[PDB]
Amino acid sequence: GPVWRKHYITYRINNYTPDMNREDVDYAIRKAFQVWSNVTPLKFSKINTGMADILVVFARGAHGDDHAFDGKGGILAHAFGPGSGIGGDAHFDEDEFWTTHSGGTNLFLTAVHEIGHSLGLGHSSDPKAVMFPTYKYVDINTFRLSADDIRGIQSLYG
Ligand SMILES: [Ca+2]
Ligand SMILES: [Ca+2]
Ligand SMILES: [Ca+2]
Ligand SMILES: [Zn+2]
Ligand SMILES: [Zn+2]
Repeated sequence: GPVWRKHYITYRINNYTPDMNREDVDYAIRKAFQVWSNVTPLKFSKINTGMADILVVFARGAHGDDHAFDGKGGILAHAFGPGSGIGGDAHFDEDEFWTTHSGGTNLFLTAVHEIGHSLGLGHSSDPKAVMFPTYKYVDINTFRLSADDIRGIQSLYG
């Protein structure tokens, strides 16, 4: 599968969910990128204008790709693997209620998973792994990447 062939990667937050404080969206997304830069040679920088590698979008229903959202529940988000244009982009379903905590759907935890896809990871069959296909809340303040996820990403980078 495709991988980024460079170490400096940019992201841009296209728009913000009204579910959360602006600064909390920024922080959740920043921390999610950090999870992966911790275990690879990758560096992530937020840009406010122009073409980023990874565009972060909040949208509902049909939103201009082959991955229409399905209302509250079900599919929470999706992302494209490394590549030009839409490649790398991560989309979050606005019909979910995004939060900083255990209520609603945790943005940070969801973003860690989707960014995994943005970097070229597939799914894991291990329920402990963040790349498990289905969402589950774990304490965000003590979150640690599982051994399986580390193995997965280190097969692609570093
Ligand atoms: Ca949904
Ligand atoms: Ca892109
Ligand atoms: Ca929402
Ligand atoms: Zn989409
Ligand atoms: Zn997934």
